[PDB]
Amino acid sequence: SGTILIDLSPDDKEFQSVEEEMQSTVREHRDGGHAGGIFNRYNILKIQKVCNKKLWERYTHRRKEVSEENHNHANERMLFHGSPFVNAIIHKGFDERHAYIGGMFGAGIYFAENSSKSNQYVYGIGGGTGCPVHKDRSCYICHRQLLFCRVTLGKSFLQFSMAHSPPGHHSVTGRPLALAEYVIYRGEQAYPEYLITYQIMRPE
Ligand SMILES: CCOc1ccc(-c2nnc([C@H]3C[C@H](NC(=O)c4ccc5ncccc5n4)C3)n2-c2ccccc2F)nc1
Ligand SMILES: [Zn+2]
Repeated sequence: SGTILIDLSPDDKEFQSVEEEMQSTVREHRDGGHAGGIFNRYNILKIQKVCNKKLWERYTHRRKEVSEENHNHANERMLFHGSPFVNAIIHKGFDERHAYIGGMFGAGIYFAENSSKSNQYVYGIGGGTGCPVHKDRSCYICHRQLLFCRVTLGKSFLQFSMAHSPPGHHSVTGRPLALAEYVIYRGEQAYPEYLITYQIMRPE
């Protein structure tokens, strides 16, 4: 793998920018923290810029194609991604071939504009078994990782609660509190720009 991490200084505005987006986009969930745990804030341990030429070229190339298919606009968004496969993703890239076939929006790659949403998917679907060490979805000890990714949404189909994008579309926007999820069915419509290492913070 030709993938490379840049540790960002916490005084670095680029860090603070992602730091802020992460903290500010937290919300009260339907769950009551059953999936991602109980917290109002994160402990932000490490933000690393992911650098990989093969993956950057794969993305921009697709981004161009999509623009041409969508009135010369990529419809590019910074979105959080949670999943068990973050360590794989930063090396091999996002890969649709590992999508969960029984998602509410079919076999795609789910993003969110709310850190606290993506957080839910970190230890699997609906938080899964929780952390590997304590089997606790609300673990304040075990360090978690999210991705803050450049995502090419293109022309996004609006759905509510499938295998590819609907015809003439590049992404799906859902809203099942209604919060926004986003789905792609092609790994190269997303680049994982920042690797965020963090804990959820116990409130009091
Ligand atoms: C309420 C149900 O809601 C959701 C929300 C999000 C997702 C989701 N979104 N993305 C994923 C992951 C599959 C995709 N995986 C990769 O890009 C990838 C890339 C390289 C890999 N290499 C080795 C092994 C696995 C690898 N996986 C990201 N997943 C995902 C897929 C399978 C299991 C868990 C997941 F979160 N699925 C369902
Ligand atoms: Zn734990």
